Amino acid sequence: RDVRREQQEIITRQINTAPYVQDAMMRVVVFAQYPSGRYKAFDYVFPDYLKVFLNWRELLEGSGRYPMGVIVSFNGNIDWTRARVEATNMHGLNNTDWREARAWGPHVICGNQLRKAGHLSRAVYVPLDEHNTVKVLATARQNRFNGPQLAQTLTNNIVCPNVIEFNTESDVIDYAKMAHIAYIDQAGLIVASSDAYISGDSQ
Amino acid sequence: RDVRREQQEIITRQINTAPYVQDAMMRVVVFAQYPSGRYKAFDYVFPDYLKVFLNWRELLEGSGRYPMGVIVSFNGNIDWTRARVEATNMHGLNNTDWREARAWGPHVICGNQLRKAGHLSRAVYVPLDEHNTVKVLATARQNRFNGPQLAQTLTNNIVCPNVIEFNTESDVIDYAKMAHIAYIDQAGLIVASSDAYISGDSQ
Amino acid sequence: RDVRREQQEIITRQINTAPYVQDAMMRVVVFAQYPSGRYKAFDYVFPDYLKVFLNWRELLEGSGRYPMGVIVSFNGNIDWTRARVEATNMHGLNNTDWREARAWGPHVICGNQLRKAGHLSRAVYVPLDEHNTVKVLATARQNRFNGPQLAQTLTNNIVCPNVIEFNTESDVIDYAKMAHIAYIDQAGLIVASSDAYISGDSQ
Repeated sequence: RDVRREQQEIITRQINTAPYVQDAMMRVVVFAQYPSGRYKAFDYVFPDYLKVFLNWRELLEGSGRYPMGVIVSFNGNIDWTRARVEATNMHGLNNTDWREARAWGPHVICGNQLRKAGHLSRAVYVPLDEHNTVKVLATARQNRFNGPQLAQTLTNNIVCPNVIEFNTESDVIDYAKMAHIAYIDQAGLIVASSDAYISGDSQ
Repeated sequence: RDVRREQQEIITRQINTAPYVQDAMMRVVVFAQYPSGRYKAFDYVFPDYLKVFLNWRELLEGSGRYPMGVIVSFNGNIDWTRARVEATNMHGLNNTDWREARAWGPHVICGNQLRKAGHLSRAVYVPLDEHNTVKVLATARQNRFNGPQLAQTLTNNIVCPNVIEFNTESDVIDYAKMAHIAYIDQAGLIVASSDAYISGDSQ
Repeated sequence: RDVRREQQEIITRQINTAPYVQDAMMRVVVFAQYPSGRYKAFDYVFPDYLKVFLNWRELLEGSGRYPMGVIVSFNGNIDWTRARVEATNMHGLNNTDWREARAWGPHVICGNQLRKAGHLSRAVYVPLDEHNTVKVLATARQNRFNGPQLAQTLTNNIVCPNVIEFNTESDVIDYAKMAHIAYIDQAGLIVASSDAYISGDSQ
């Protein structure tokens, strides 16, 4: 009877389900917070996998200040059992002595450290101190990494980075809402999500 | 009898055939055209595959102007059935809503949209508007992407980018001729090619 | 009896052996030497493989001078049979004519051209002239590149680059000693190494 409603329901479902298709895009954003109240975002869209290393100079604010921390926003059909973040030293090392450092540290940020912001999204806050660097790994949920599919995955995976400067958190927040990505505001509230709702937050 | 001629013929053939050897170099160039009449070239040489994303700030002219469009020049033993280009939005997305965007769009630039500039070369003009971004994919013609060869291909593939600024199209044109790469001049003529001719354009 | 000594011996061994674990970090550094007496270092840490192309503008000193040459320092569980360096032209080509250029040149720098600086380290000096570019390849000693392991290797390999400016060679030298990496001083002496010694250079 109410096919107008049914169609809108299917559209909502479609939006929530499209990211699970094999060549769907994923979106990871690293929001850097500065004492000034300003933010800088490193926004990555990618279809298969993302490996990020933000060096200490990239993390600096225009004024030259280092960030208090980052909000790392994971969005899409990401394998949550392998999604991870760690704050390394100025050299990108998780042990001061490189001879005993590894690809990832024994206390890498993962598991339930990533907060649920919807079925499509996780977010985590990571405090930083001076000269810290940031590493992020996100991979598509399995396999495109097996045997013959690995070839297409390698050549198909074009990571598209953007760096965005925000004057205030309000700008970050509205950016996140309109980009449909998880964000955690300064009070710790989840104020943006990838999940589409047919009536918004009506309940 | 005329072995001097035969040898020159073999040299011509060798030049035209060398790019088809498995570890041969390929060359893709993105020529950005600005209203000023100036051009900027993103010149990539690579042995196996190339994935390019040019962000909106990279595409800007020194003055700060955005390009009218790009000429994408494909050269070498490229798989023409998979070679492609697309103009994405400022975020590198082919759908404004990332949740319904994909690795490549439903109308990606490919097939006979790429103009033949010789057996070794294709070229295509792509008009751009403000904040557009550019994505290019080029892969070596099959397999180096199969099973055990994929390992060497991954580690062997060092993409060597150069960014070159030109004052006038004449500079672009002579650059393309001497670099043996396809280029399409402002009148739409193919004025450069990778194909070697023993007597030049003598017919 | 002397378990204090034994433990220190095991610690020394552990430091020397840790880099051979499958997810251990490797470290490659390209030290650029300028006529000014200043140096610039491109310092890479990575777990699986490293592909480097330093373009001519990256190689320039702040003043705008080109380097006299580079010291390439290889450290870790590197496959010394495949480790290599070459100085290409401004375009990253090992043949002026790209149609006859290849992934690596017929006289690529490898084998015993790399000087032994310990069981963990090799180093080589490479003179450069204006507009030369530099290519480096280093891979973990086998296999993580075979079949099903290639997937993890691809996603696990986050290369962490740092660019460091030094005022004098003395600064470079002490940097190399404290970073436990091979370096060859201006007299040609090996003055730094990754190898840990329980009593230092006491013999």
